[PDB]
Amino acid sequence: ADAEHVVEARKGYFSLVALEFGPLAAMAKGEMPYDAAAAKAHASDLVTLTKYDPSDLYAPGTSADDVKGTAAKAAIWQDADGFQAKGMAFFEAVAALEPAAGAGQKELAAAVGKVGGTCKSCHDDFRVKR
Amino acid sequence: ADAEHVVEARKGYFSLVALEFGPLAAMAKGEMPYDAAAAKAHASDLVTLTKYDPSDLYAPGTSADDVKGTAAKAAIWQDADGFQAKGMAFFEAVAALEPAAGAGQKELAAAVGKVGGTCKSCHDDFRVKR
Ligand code: HEC
Ligand code: HEC
Repeated sequence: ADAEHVVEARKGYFSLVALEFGPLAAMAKGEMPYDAAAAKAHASDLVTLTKYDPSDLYAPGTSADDVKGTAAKAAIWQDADGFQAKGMAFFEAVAALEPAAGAGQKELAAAVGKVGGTCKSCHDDFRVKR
Repeated sequence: ADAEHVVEARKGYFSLVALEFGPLAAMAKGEMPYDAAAAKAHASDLVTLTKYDPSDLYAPGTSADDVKGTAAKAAIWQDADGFQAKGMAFFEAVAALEPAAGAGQKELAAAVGKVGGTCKSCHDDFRVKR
């Protein structure tokens, strides 16, 4: 598709991830009361998102070196193996997030912490900083 | 969280739907060669998107009457029954595209036609003509 379109989709993808992770983080932090049903609901939605195959999102020539409006580093394409590894770590942390969701604030907080680490670890090597 | 993030995720969700439907429509139009594997791949991602529960995308007070940058009509919330109806029509049509996607160009075109009808049916009633 056109580069602009791929970029819009890629950012949209992370917008959804952020939308569903947001209330889990809020609850882990104590900003928002713990609600096990709400927690499980967001958690399961996040699992669906990780099931989606994001290949089309990473069309060659759509890095920050190529088009504006994106924060995806060229590194993503030069290190396909490091990228799938950070993706896999995320997918696994999210899987663990499900059972934890309904077992208490302290457990959800622990699980959320692991997921959060995966967000950052990816950003660190593959997202431009500003 | 705030309207602006709900708005970006909703638009993001449709950007992904469009990204995956795009190659299916081009193949059906004869604008790109029929490739059964690729068709199957895009179809299956579309199925995964229809599984994502979109409830959080439709937070009250996020229609075009409320915030700028959205094309979602207040009608979505006024006619929740009819909206759900349009959504299911889309869900079902997408479910029928999967097996057809790799059965041939004519089969794929017919099925993509059905899906296409659902996109526009929902847009006619619930999306601002912008
Ligand atoms: C790598 C495999 C990543 C994982 C795991 C996470 N994110 Fe990330 N993200 C990644 C990239 C390459 C980008 C840039 C996208 C672009 O093209 O610019 C992002 C971006 C985001 C953003 C910004 C979205 C926007 O509107 O522009 C958010 C809010 C975001 N990411 C959040 C996020 C969270 C909450 C994660 C864990 C639950 C997470 N990401 C993981 C790469 C990767
Ligand atoms: C209702 C049940 C819909 C279905 C079925 C389809 N779409 Fe739609 N779409 C709908 C709404 C309410 C909106 C507005 C969202 C907003 O908040 O503005 C949209 C928007 C789009 C867009 C624009 C996305 C953007 O970046 O702003 C596209 C490209 C789009 N929709 C495509 C699309 C396709 C290809 C569909 C069928 C396969 C389809 N949509 C179905 C509502 C509904």
